[PDB]
Amino acid sequence: QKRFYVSIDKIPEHVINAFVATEDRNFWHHFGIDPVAIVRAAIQGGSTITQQLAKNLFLTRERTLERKIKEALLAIKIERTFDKKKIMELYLNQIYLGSGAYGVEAAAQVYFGKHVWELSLDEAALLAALPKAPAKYNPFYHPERALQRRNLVLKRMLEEGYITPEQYEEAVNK
Amino acid sequence: QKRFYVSIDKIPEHVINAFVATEDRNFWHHFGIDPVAIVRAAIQGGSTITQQLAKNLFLTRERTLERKIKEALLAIKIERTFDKKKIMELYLNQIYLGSGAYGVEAAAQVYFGKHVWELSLDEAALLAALPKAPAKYNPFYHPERALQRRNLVLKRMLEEGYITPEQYEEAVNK
Ligand SMILES: CC(=O)N[C@H]1[C@H](O[C@H]2[C@H](O)[C@@H](NC(C)=O)[C@H](O[C@H]3[C@@H](OP(=O)(O)OC[C@@H](OC/C=C(/C)CCC=C(C)C)C(=O)O)O[C@H](C(N)=O)[C@@](C)(O)[C@@H]3OC(N)=O)O[C@@H]2CO[C@@H]2O[C@H](CO)[C@@H](O)[C@H](O)[C@H]2O)O[C@H](C)[C@@H](O[C@@H]2O[C@H](C(N)=O)[C@H](O)[C@H](O)[C@H]2O)[C@@H]1O
Ligand SMILES: CC(=O)N[C@H]1[C@H](O[C@H]2[C@H](O)[C@@H](NC(C)=O)[C@H](O[C@H]3[C@@H](OP(=O)(O)OC[C@@H](OC/C=C(/C)CCC=C(C)C)C(=O)O)O[C@H](C(N)=O)[C@@](C)(O)[C@@H]3OC(N)=O)O[C@@H]2CO[C@@H]2O[C@H](CO)[C@@H](O)[C@H](O)[C@H]2O)O[C@H](C)[C@@H](O[C@@H]2O[C@H](C(N)=O)[C@H](O)[C@H](O)[C@H]2O)[C@@H]1O
Repeated sequence: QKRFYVSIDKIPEHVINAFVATEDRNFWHHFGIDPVAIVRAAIQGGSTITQQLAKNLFLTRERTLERKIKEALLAIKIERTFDKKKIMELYLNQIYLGSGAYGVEAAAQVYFGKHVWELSLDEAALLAALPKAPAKYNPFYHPERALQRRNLVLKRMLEEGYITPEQYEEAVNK
Repeated sequence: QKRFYVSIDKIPEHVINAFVATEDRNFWHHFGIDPVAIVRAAIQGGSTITQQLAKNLFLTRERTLERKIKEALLAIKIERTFDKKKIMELYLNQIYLGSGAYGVEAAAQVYFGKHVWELSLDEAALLAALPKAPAKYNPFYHPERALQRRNLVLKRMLEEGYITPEQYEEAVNK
């Protein structure tokens, strides 16, 4: 699994943008933790990309308040150590996307039989829909809600200004 | 400080080899933790490069048995997530090397006024001597033991087969 790394410079804007719009809209500006996100979400998760990266660096996967804090501290240090593009790179190569695919390149091959850099806008959006719950939104056997969440990602991209109305209309119909 | 990243492919073999020979000779083969190293060292530290990377990912810097273990668990997971060349890359860009220099490129500029890829064998060895204690072996004000430890690094490189006898003799005299 730990074989399929791809540098950020070879990952299309649509893929990077789809993940940002869906999981952490303020990714490029916060310091590893986002209060405005937590509050507005306290009303929907509030964890940043950095926090997810940190969470997946642990060996055992428990969800106690105790380690949520440890994950937040780790996230802040990482943010102090590596830049945004690097954190995004590590994250996009480690993320479990279902069907035994860890990372965007492996996911691209498993779900579309191609390299991440050959992905279309609608294909990029499908990958960004999986992190929430890979097995729950897996196209290979829950194509109904996979398509629904994909269109929801495209909607988030449209709202954030990452794609045009024209592009949106074409993608949701693919 | 978090501004001066350089990909592994632009870091000279001598630099990578100098760090491996000095800090973790079996780096390329272990799984994040090295028993043979710990035992043989129990007789000299026994922590791997991966463990040092993990140690520096924490925010606060305490040295209790409690977190040494947490660092070992983190190291094992990292090893499962990213490959050797990537772990080496992250490590060589994060390592504090004294005089406010974090990473090999920043160190190269501060100590030699040049890019890491323009470093000679004797210059690479000096950087590998700092991690043990940057302020204790700093050339800028403890050139005596900096030179001593540099020559000790070159000796380790010679022993590991990373440099030739000819190269060794030339470097220790620089
Ligand atoms: C169902 C599914 O899709 N599972 C796969 C999983 O998919 C993960 C998926 O990998 C994981 N994503 C990342 C990036 O880590 C995802 O996280 C979500 C999940 O996170 P999590 O459960 O860790 O709780 C975190 C929460 O702290 C909460 C704690 C607090 C103390 C609150 C904090 C307080 C505040 C005020 C903030 C928080 O504040 O965010 O919920 C968040 C939330 N509610 O806000 C979330 C929506 O923001 C979050 O999404 C992201 N992107 O971070 O959760 C899903 C599944 O959650 C499942 O929820 C079920 C009931 O709700 C539980 O029973 C499950 O145990 C739990 O896993 O990814 C794993 C890597 C897979 O593991 C593999 O499974 C394979 C297989 N069979 O498919 C093989 O067995 C293989 O060997 C094995 O390694 C799993 O099979
Ligand atoms: C003296 C010096 O050079 N200090 C700078 C430091 O330099 C670090 C340096 O950054 C650090 N290297 C890395 C990669 O993290 C270095 O680690 C060594 C050190 O590690 P550590 O103290 O964390 O103990 C780890 C130990 O767990 C031990 C625990 C157990 C429970 C045992 C486990 C049991 C087993 C059976 C294994 C183990 O098993 O390895 O000793 C190891 C050992 N004895 O085996 C070692 C030789 O293997 C190890 O070397 C490496 N490469 O991992 O230690 C030196 C200094 O150690 C100092 O030792 C003194 C007395 O011996 C203590 O009083 C000091 O507190 C301690 O730091 O790096 C920091 C980043 C600098 O911080 C900056 O300072 C600046 C400044 N003023 O210069 C500014 O203030 C700035 O704002 C601030 O951020 C520091 O200024």
